[PDB]
Amino acid sequence: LQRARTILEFEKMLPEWLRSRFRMGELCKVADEDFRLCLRINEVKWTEWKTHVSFLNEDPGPIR
Amino acid sequence: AAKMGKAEILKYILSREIKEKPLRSLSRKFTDWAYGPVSSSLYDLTNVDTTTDNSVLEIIVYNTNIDNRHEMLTLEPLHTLLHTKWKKFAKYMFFLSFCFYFFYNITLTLVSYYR
Amino acid sequence: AVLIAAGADVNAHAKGVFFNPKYQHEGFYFGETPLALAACTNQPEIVQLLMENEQTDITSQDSRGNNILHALVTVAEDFKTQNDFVKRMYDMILLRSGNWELETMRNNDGLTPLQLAAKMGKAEILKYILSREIKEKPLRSLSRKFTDWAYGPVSSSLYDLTNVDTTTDNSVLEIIVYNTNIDNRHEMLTLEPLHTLLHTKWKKFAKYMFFLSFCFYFFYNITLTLVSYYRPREDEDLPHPLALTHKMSWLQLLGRMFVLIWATCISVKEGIAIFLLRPSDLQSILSDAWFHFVFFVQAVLVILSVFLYLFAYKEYLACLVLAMALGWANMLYYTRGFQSMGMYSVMIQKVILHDVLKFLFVYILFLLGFGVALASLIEKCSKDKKDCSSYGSFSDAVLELFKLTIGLGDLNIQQNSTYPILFLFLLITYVILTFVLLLNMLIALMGETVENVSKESERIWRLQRARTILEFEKMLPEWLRSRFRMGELCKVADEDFRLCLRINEVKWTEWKTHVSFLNEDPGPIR
Amino acid sequence: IQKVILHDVLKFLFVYILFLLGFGVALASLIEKCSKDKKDCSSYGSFSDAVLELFKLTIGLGDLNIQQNSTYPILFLFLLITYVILTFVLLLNMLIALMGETVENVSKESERIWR
Ligand SMILES: CCCCCCCC/C=C/CCCCCCCC(=O)O[C@@H](COC(=O)CCCCCCCCCCCCCCC)COP(=O)([O-])OCC[N+](C)(C)C
Ligand SMILES: CCCCCCCC/C=C/CCCCCCCC(=O)O[C@@H](COC(=O)CCCCCCCCCCCCCCC)COP(=O)([O-])OCC[N+](C)(C)C
Ligand SMILES: CCCCCCCC/C=C/CCCCCCCC(=O)O[C@@H](COC(=O)CCCCCCCCCCCCCCC)COP(=O)([O-])OCC[N+](C)(C)C
Ligand SMILES: CCCCCCCC/C=C/CCCCCCCC(=O)O[C@@H](COC(=O)CCCCCCCCCCCCCCC)COP(=O)([O-])OCC[N+](C)(C)C
Ligand SMILES: CCCCCCCC/C=C/CCCCCCCC(=O)O[C@@H](COC(=O)CCCCCCCCCCCCCCC)COP(=O)([O-])OCC[N+](C)(C)C
Ligand SMILES: CCCCCCCC/C=C\CCCCCCCC(=O)O[C@@H](COC(=O)CCCCCCCCCCCCCCC)COP(=O)([O-])OCC[N+](C)(C)C
Ligand SMILES: CCCCCCCC/C=C\CCCCCCCC(=O)O[C@@H](COC(=O)CCCCCCCCCCCCCCC)COP(=O)([O-])OCC[N+](C)(C)C
Ligand SMILES: CCCCCCCC/C=C\CCCCCCCC(=O)O[C@@H](COC(=O)CCCCCCCCCCCCCCC)COP(=O)([O-])OCC[N+](C)(C)C
Ligand SMILES: CCCCCCCC/C=C\CCCCCCCC(=O)O[C@@H](COC(=O)CCCCCCCCCCCCCCC)COP(=O)([O-])OCC[N+](C)(C)C
Ligand SMILES: CCCCCCCC/C=C\CCCCCCCC(=O)O[C@@H](COC(=O)CCCCCCCCCCCCCCC)COP(=O)([O-])OCC[N+](C)(C)C
Ligand SMILES: CCCCCCCC/C=C\CCCCCCCC(=O)O[C@@H](COC(=O)CCCCCCCCCCCCCCC)COP(=O)([O-])OCC[N+](C)(C)C
Ligand SMILES: CCCCCCCC/C=C\CCCCCCCC(=O)O[C@@H](COC(=O)CCCCCCCCCCCCCCC)COP(=O)([O-])OCC[N+](C)(C)C
Repeated sequence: LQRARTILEFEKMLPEWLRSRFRMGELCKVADEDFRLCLRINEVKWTEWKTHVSFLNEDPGPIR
Repeated sequence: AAKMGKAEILKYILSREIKEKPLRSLSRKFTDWAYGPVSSSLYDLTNVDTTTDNSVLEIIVYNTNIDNRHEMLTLEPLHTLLHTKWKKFAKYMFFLSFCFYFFYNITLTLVSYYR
Repeated sequence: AVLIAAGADVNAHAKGVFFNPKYQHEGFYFGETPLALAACTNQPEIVQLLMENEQTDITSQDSRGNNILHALVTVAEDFKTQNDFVKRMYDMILLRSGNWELETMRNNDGLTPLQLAAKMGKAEILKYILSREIKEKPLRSLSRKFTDWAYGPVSSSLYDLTNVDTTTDNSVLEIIVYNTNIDNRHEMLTLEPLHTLLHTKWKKFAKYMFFLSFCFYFFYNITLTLVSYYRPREDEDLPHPLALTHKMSWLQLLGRMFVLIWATCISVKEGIAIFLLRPSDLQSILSDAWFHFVFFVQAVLVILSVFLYLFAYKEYLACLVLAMALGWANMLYYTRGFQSMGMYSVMIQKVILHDVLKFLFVYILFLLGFGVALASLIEKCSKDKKDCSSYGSFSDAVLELFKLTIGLGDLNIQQNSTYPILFLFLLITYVILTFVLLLNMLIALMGETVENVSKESERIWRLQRARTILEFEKMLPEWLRSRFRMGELCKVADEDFRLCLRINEVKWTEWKTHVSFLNEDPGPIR
Repeated sequence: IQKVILHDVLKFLFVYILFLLGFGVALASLIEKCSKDKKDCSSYGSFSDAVLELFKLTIGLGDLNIQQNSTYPILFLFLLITYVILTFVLLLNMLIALMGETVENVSKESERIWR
């Protein structure tokens, strides 16, 4: 909690053309005509098995 | 929910996923790809990142009325978001603040001892 | 079942980048075959449906050289994050094959599935393999545990020592001890064919070679102390005893030539062991090879004290005194021979890393911070013409604050200060920050470190003694090594001899009728 | 009292005598002959005097004088500060922490041993 205050103080200090360069996430087409600028987190789960419905990409690799 | 400090409702909203097909636009968590145990996912950063004003990350950090403000930064779209800010631009601005202030106390000690 | 009966290939490999990644968060490595996918994803019905088909090649090897049994060892995890099915899939496939062909293949690194489980550090699979027992009569040759005789509660058993003892190269006992990448290397030496095997090596030849190393090194520090304390204290009496400076037929000349012979035999021997073991981790040298550097430094300073004496530089006392002080602090290595004094040296090594180094960083900040602010306040000492104050310089005000912490000397506040009240305010604030706060918080923080590592200090000690035993075993020649061999040949099955080890035990809670033994007569033979 | 002497005091007194006699020779072997001042130039002249001056520094009696008759005045300070860290900071504070374990175990049994 003490280090999180120090990070947000330095982010209000730097100018605008630095702030656009240091931006997180990328635009992802989520649904029909919707773009929401999401963040990506990977994980591994072993205990619960199921058949996979409701995904976005069929090809599971990293694109390019 | 961030201003009053409600932990269990804020955990539900920030990672909400609807599997049922006609109502999938209401989610904030989306499975990008999955193959066996390994899977990937996307977390929506629309009104939680600090790009706008009165963001959810800003309300939790600068809040003095609540007491569990340190248990609310372990939530999964907020823990990774503070780690990425430190790795790109905040661990270098913090090191430059240490060198300008350590050089400041040397040049104040030496001009007061070799007076 | 529809696709296999229609004529699909059941041997196709997936050789892609996604199916064989470079980082573990980008893909999923499973063994590249459709037999290995159905077993690594907990599907017992499709595995049984694939092995009955006569086209399924069950001994295939993928691009890494792995087979079906190497792939199950790679994707195994603990009990907490994965239930048990890797251990149950390892048993189903082996009992269906029915021979030793899968257990003895070698991949491109040159490792069997038994050796690979020790290299990567998989605890639950290695416990299953080293004590595996099949009661069913036609498949009893696949076991590594055999019941020799049993009568009531008392029974005996044999553990196979084929590829786990150190008779061959890259043994399972050698991989566990010399492994630095894993972290649970001290929980893997409590397994039942490995715990008894390290106890037998200590009882026959390792507790006597360890005692002879203590007597040759304790006699070495006596004959270095006495030749450096009873030195001739005259520059006109120039010849030192070492290096044989003057041939005078001096009585007790064997004492100061024993130093030169034994100091080079350490610096050559310890130079090799640093050359072979090449680490990059800072954590590795403070946990495995600390006592190889400090025996090498102590032997260099004795040799370097000889060349600077024959060149007559009057610097040799600064290298002999650093050899006596370092030499008697190295005697704390020989405490691992005892359980009581061995666990006590583990707790010293944890307190210095976790509690002392944090204390010594904050204390030097306060001692040098208040040392300038008291030395910059004292006026020039010429009005009393001699010795008006003890805080005249920075190098004197630091010394007077070091003596106030340990409690020596006297406290005089009538200095030559121009501000006598401000001098008391900075001196009392130093006493509160160090005598009250820091030196009492150090005792409270050591109460946490002791309370955590006391549940682990025994198993860290047995890992340290297991390294010492395997170093003495590589040193003795071949005709000693055949005499000190463990176990005996036991006819296990039809034309099979495996050189097993015997362990007795008593079990009361589970009763059964005894089938599948080796000897009918339960006594010790002869 | 009978449990602390067996488990904690005898282990402390074995490591402490190793350091007190180990650094006692290395400080007594560094002091030059005391004839140039003709009387009482140093207190570390012999092995039996350098041991006594290190015993008095642990319990906290007397005074600390570093202007001895040493030929190497910086090496004399390096071996004297290293003795203070190993005994005053490390060993005498680890003894109090290890007695906290022995008391916490035998206090559940000290009544039945008494009867
Ligand atoms: C004795 C005097 C000479 C010492 C050698 C030379 C000194 C340099 C030191 C070198 C060794 C440093 C530690 C070695 C191993 C690293 C990890 C570790 O265990 O450290 C631990 C604490 O350690 C600290 O917090 C040290 C911080 C202060 C360092 C400077 C003070 C030294 C005293 C000299 C005065 C000022 C010196 C001025 C320079 C600034 C990390 O905490 P942990 O989480 O509990 O450990 C878990 C292990 N893990 C992190 C790997 C997971
Ligand atoms: C386990 C421990 C291992 C490591 C311990 C190793 C060191 C431990 C021990 C250290 C003892 C050091 C004191 C003696 C040094 C010799 C004198 C000297 O060089 O001072 C000179 C410069 O000094 C100045 O003129 C002013 C000082 C400015 C810098 C100090 C600021 C403190 C910041 C600190 C915060 C950063 C550190 C944070 C923590 C890292 C002046 O000398 P003098 O006063 O003119 O003396 C003349 C003597 N005479 C009068 C008789 C002729
Ligand atoms: C006070 C001064 C005079 C003392 C008498 C003469 C001295 C000789 C000593 C004799 C008595 C020894 C112990 C008596 C009972 C044995 C078991 C025991 O409890 O010891 C315990 C610790 O004990 C140690 O670790 C001692 C190790 C250092 C001994 C030398 C230092 C003595 C100080 C003199 C300076 C150097 C002397 C130079 C000689 C080298 C064993 O640890 P434990 O597991 O917690 O105990 C469980 C009991 N059990 C093991 C049976 C299961
Ligand atoms: C609870 C405790 C019970 C047990 C405690 C019992 C003992 C505790 C107390 C002990 C006090 C001992 C000091 C006084 C002894 C008398 C002097 C003497 O004999 O020294 C002689 C030999 O000494 C030498 O010449 C060099 C020493 C070599 C051996 C020491 C190496 C240290 C290794 C140690 C590591 C191994 C041990 C590890 C741990 C066991 C020389 O004497 P001197 O210097 O010429 O003196 C002249 C005096 N005069 C100048 C005034 C005339
Ligand atoms: C509770 C306390 C604990 C903390 C203590 C911390 C230490 C604090 C120390 C406080 C007192 C030291 C300063 C006093 C000044 C003396 C005067 C002097 O000669 O200055 C000298 C200082 O030279 C040095 O720097 C000292 C050398 C040792 C440095 C620290 C030891 C390293 C420990 C690592 C071992 C780790 C062991 C591993 C264990 C894990 C320089 O000489 P000068 O500049 O020319 O001065 C002129 C004087 N004259 C005219 C007479 C020549
Ligand atoms: C890749 C990303 C890195 C780029 C990002 C940097 C771009 C930024 C551009 C502009 C930012 C605005 C600058 C404000 C200036 C005010 C000064 C001041 O008061 O102290 C400030 C200095 O701490 C800093 O702000 C350091 C950041 C860089 C300073 C300016 C660049 C000079 C570089 C020169 C090159 C030198 C050599 C270079 C060697 C190669 C902050 O003080 P504080 O400590 O925060 O306050 C006290 C703490 N408290 C909050 C608890 C009270
Ligand atoms: C029943 C079973 C017993 C038989 C087995 C013995 C046969 C063995 C035959 C040959 C082994 C090879 C000898 C190597 C010599 C090198 C010397 C050296 O450097 O130090 C070595 C001495 O430690 C030993 O190796 C002791 C073993 C016996 C030494 C030789 C026999 C002399 C006996 C004379 C009779 C005397 C009087 C006899 C009284 C009756 C090892 O040094 P270290 O301490 O290991 O290294 C430092 C620790 N470190 C690893 C952390 C860095
Ligand atoms: C190269 C310089 C070394 C000298 C120290 C310099 C101080 C600064 C440097 C490094 C900082 C010291 C931190 C120690 C980190 C390891 C802890 C440890 O070893 O614990 C040990 C306790 O024995 C001791 O180490 C306590 C005694 C302190 C060192 C002796 C000082 C000698 C006098 C100084 C004058 C001579 C000057 C010499 C030339 C400068 C036992 O722990 P362990 O459980 O056995 O762990 C080892 C694991 N292993 C067995 C598998 C290997
Ligand atoms: C002593 C202190 C005095 C002061 C010192 C000052 C410095 C002090 C520094 C550190 C203090 C620590 C002291 C160092 C002790 C090291 C020795 C050791 O490890 O003992 C061990 C063995 O050792 C024996 O007891 C062997 C038997 C002795 C007779 C050997 C005859 C010669 C070999 C014949 C040559 C053949 C032919 C030769 C030609 C080739 C103890 O073993 P154990 O615990 O009883 O075993 C129980 C096993 N258990 C643990 C599983 C339950
Ligand atoms: C009054 C006793 C004083 C010491 C006797 C000294 C002379 C004796 C001469 C011959 C007797 C040989 C048989 C003794 C075997 C055990 C000794 C013992 O009980 O010490 C105990 C404490 O001691 C230590 O751990 C500190 C090390 C120094 C003292 C031990 C020396 C014995 C080594 C023998 C050869 C070196 C000969 C050196 C020549 C000078 C040992 O602890 P432990 O109980 O074994 O812990 C493991 C056992 N456990 C699993 C059951 C827990
Ligand atoms: C957030 C907004 C902030 C805005 C304002 C920021 C600016 C800051 C403003 C003012 C700064 C403070 C005063 C500095 C200037 C005067 C210094 C001075 O004269 O020394 C005085 C002492 O000095 C002290 O009393 C110690 C200073 C610390 C303050 C004590 C509070 C701690 C409470 C702890 C409770 C204990 C309290 C009592 C402790 C003593 C007196 O010294 P003297 O020697 O007698 O005078 C010389 C005359 N003679 C030579 C003839 C004798
Ligand atoms: C793995 C591969 C290894 C290979 C290499 C192995 C070989 C080893 C190589 C070299 C060994 C070290 C040097 C010995 C030879 C010179 C001795 C000497 O001159 O004394 C020097 C001090 O001596 C020291 O500084 C203390 C020695 C310990 C090293 C400090 C590191 C601890 C870090 C703790 C941080 C604090 C560091 C600062 C602590 C002071 C200076 O003494 P002097 O009195 O000023 O000189 C006389 C002049 N006068 C009389 C006019 C004054």
